[PDB]
Amino acid sequence: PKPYVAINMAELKNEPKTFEMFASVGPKVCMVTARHPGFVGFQNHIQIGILPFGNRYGGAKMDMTKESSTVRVLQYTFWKDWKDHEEMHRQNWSYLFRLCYSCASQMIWGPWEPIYEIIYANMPINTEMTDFTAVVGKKFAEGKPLDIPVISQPYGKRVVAFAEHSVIPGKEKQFEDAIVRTLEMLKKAPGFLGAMVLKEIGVSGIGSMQFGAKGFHQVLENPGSLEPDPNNVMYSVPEAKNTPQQYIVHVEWANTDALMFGMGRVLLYPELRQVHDEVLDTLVYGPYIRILNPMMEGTFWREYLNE
Amino acid sequence: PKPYVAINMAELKNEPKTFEMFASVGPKVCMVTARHPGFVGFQNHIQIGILPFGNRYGGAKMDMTKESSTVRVLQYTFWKDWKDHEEMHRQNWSYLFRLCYSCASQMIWGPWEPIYEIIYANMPINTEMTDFTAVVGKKFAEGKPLDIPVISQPYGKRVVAFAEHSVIPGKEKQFEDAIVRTLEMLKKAPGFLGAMVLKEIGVSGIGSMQFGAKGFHQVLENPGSLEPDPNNVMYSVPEAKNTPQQYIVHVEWANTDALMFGMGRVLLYPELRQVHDEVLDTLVYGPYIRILNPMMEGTFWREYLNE
Amino acid sequence: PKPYVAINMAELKNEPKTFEMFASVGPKVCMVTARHPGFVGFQNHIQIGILPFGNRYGGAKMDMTKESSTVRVLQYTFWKDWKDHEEMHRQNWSYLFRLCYSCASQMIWGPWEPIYEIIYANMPINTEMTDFTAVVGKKFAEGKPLDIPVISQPYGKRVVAFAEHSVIPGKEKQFEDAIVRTLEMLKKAPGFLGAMVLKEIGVSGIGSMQFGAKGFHQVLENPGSLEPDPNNVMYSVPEAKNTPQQYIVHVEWANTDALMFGMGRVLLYPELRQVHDEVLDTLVYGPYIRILNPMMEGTFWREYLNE
Amino acid sequence: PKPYVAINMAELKNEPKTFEMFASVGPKVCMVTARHPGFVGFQNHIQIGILPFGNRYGGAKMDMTKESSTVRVLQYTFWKDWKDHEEMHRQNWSYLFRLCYSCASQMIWGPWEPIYEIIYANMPINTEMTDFTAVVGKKFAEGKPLDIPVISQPYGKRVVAFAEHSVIPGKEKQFEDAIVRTLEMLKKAPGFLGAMVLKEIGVSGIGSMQFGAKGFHQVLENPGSLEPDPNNVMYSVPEAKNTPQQYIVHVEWANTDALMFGMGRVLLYPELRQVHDEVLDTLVYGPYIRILNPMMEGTFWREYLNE
Ligand SMILES: [Fe+3]
Ligand SMILES: [Fe+3]
Ligand SMILES: [Fe+3]
Ligand SMILES: [Fe+3]
Repeated sequence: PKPYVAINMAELKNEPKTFEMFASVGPKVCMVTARHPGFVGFQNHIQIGILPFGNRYGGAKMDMTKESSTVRVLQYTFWKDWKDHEEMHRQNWSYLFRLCYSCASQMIWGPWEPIYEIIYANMPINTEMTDFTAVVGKKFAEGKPLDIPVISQPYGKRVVAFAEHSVIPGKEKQFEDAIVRTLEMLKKAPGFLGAMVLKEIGVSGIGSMQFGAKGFHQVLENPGSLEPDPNNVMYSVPEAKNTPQQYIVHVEWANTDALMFGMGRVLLYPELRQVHDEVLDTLVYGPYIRILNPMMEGTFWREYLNE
Repeated sequence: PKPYVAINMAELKNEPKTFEMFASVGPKVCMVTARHPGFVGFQNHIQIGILPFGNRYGGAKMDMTKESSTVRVLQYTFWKDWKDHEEMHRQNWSYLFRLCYSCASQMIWGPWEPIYEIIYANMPINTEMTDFTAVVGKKFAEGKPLDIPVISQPYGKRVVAFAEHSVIPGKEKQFEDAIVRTLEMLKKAPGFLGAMVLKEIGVSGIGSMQFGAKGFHQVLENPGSLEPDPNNVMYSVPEAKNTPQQYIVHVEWANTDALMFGMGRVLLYPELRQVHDEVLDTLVYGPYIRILNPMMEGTFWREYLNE
Repeated sequence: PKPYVAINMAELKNEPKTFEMFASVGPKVCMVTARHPGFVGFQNHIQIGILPFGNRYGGAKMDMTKESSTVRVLQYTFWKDWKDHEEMHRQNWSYLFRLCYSCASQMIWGPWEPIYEIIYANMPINTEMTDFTAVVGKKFAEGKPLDIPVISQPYGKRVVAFAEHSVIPGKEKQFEDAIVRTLEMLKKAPGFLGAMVLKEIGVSGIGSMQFGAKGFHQVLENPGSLEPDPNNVMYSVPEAKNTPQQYIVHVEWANTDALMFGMGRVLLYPELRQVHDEVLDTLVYGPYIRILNPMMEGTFWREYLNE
Repeated sequence: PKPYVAINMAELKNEPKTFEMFASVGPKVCMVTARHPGFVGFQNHIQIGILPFGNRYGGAKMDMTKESSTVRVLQYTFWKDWKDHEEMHRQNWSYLFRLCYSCASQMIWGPWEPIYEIIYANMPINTEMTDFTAVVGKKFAEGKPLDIPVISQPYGKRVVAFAEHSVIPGKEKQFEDAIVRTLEMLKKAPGFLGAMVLKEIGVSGIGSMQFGAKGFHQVLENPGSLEPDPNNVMYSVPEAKNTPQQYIVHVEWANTDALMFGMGRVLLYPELRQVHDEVLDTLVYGPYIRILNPMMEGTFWREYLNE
């Protein structure tokens, strides 16, 4: 079934020490998150660049990693029910806060953790290049050759277009209808590895370290080994939902060229351009497209998805 | 009277070519904006850093200019009526678009131009250190020594704390009441040069280059000398107003030390801390504090303000 | 169905500034071209070298990119009707001229834009290495395993042999019959990714910036933002068709070795050599074979082709 | 059928001279070992690193080859009957001792050669990337598409997780039952190339150069060309079997990322974590996971296995 998605976003210094801590602390946080039975997996990204759209963002390029002073992370965790995410944070707060806090020395902005519902998904299981023979054999054995997926390689071996949109109030239905039509056509592009549309339902105050006054002082004053009061979060997830309504259009690609020209198909192929124009007409903000590397992930989230 | 404020926000490459552009094109844009009789002035900032709040943002510091790969700009323009801003953009579109487009090669994100109403202002006219003798003389001559302001030096000779907040729906009144009480007490801190609270009323689609499909294609396809259709903006300013409600608390300081310890007075002076706690209890997001240098400005906006 | 092909040809300085231009302005031109409903896609090439034919062109090699002072581009655009190309240029002239002019500082020769009909095509859809599993699955599911194509990777991941020929007047039929027989045999060579034969039908004056006196002066005098009179083209497409008749034999290969020995099969395999000799007997000029890299492309042109 | 496994373990200096003698002497030893008809193949590994488990072993990493002063080898030989291994050593003692002894100048610890029974195996034949087409063709021809394996590339083109465990006396059955359930679920992880569980049955004294007094002196005094008395081994294989019972859980993976996250599936996927917890409850020691490169191998051992 479709899980809910929490996306933890932060910006940190782009230096070895940051990546070292990703390596020590990242796995620990994931292991703690997996204590909750509603956790169905995760997909953690580093932003490697920004789509320049010709020279609309002429200062950007798809891979800015060598020049950038910062690194942005977008950590997706997948949940049977979004409430599971909220419960997991609270039940495991002692561990999670202390692990999370340890990132402090490297932090510039964040964390900020909106929660999303998936309103459309066409996402395959991941497979390594070694797996495809057995996958093919099994699907033919089952008489289901249509269920043979593209090869979407895990652990940093493909790229993601993370396309931010906000929509004019009243035009949400038009946006949703048009974007699905667009993605249904986009799947013809070479190197297309899947797409999903995430619709924001709220924000996790606890995941964003956004407390009332009491918790704020506890965070600022923390030596690293004392929890802020997790009950001092002043708002529920839905209370923080944005209007204009925000969406992420998440599309995966074999490589950055396939991403650039593939995403470009909505601009270059007249038939698809006419359809995508209906999306553009609904926007307050966007599309702004971040190029992401899905480096660390729990690929079994797609197994839950495709049940 | 209180003007409305448009704040054009963008992120560009941090290199000499960007600053050279600022120098050529910036004055031109400012001169075009001044064609409209509702324009009452401007104050343009570059972000120099981020308040680390101890080590809450341990990777940040108040001056990151030597290390940062990007530069963020926040260009305030002040208007008798916010509709004047919208009219100015449309009446001068051929000049403004072509001037603003020229920044393309350096752009990473933006432009994004929210519009604000000022709900509280305690902001003096600017004066250079050469001016104070005459100011004092004139105020005593008029029998108004209470109207002698602090010396708030123009053109990059002071600093700004730009404090972002978003508020839980239903708590806007509590936020506004408490933040005013806070700023009324904060003005006792050494080196305090004034404060104002900006409340978002919407976003200028035209100023943010956010059009429907037609204009989007015109922007992407532009050689630099052809206007997108300014009538292709699909939303009015108020239609883009965010909920949760966004505010900027803008506070000016003699220098970054006065800023750090002065803003810190809300955390360190028990009496003020109790008051500021009432602000904290209302937040969905923030406070996140950007440190800005007001480099280029039309100081007469404060003359309009203090009429 | 078979589209018509316009091929815009130019020679430019081989330096970073040229490639930077390609990156900014290229996408813009492609997006403008896609405004016309007769546009079915594009395939843009840089020449990387020349086939030396042993030492017939002993000064050449298949990859001369490191040593060459110039770069030649051959930009294919595909059209339902060749008249669509002509209409598109005129309907979008203000954008296209200003975009294309911007390449001026780098130009040495061109542009020159002949138009071709496709008289033979055996060209597959492009696929990335990630796609083949799903392609295979779908073709078997449909009971069409014969329709499984070779893997022709898009975006610079294969090479093109661009073979120029001109034919003795009266021998066009002999050339066309023989070249088709040749290509039907050539498809047996390892790494063969497809072939088509293009027959010139004329030249686009407007695409070649070839005007009467009025437009010539407008071009030479242009500051970059004023269109030459697009009605000042003095000849129709067919009026410029060359005699001796010109053809391009366009053959795609997995890599430059497969190209060299594959194209070489017409010289080394006695059975095929005898057939290809019939082609050779008809020539005024050629074969001269340019080695091209198809870097930027709208792969959906092959979807139109293979309908 | 399932062969028995002897694993010869040693630690040597990490320098070119060591690898040079691997190259000269290794093939010779294998050729001698292959004189015995019970020999069914071999798989020789170098340890490249250690799984850090987050920062549990924070000084380790999966590839420590550039920094390590030593190299550990784990040489698996496979036998129809473990007694065949013992007979082979004795029948070929003059060759084997003199060959093995030549490694002396590089040795730091070892050799030590435990013997194992295989209690669970899910291990495919190896294939190179060139082989898969014919394997697929043959399996479909035989009507056995289920028997198409993953591509497990030989000769250092995949990696091994070598997971050491010792079990609380009395909990062997619980361990064995739970580990099999774990591995049956683990096979779903991307890049999984197979797994087996080895249960120690004893230690080869002769393979470990562990003699009584007489042989010990002969080893220490050896010029290199005189055999110690092979009849001076004072214990039989089973007499050296350890309690707590030792197991190796041997799991093969496409690459070190697939290994890290795949092995990690037992910690990150709640369903599998619950199962693997039953393994963890039985342990005296472990899991300690060595990362191995299977460099030199006789792949036909898997042909014997899968008969
Ligand atoms: Fe979270
Ligand atoms: Fe504006
Ligand atoms: Fe053209
Ligand atoms: Fe042995």
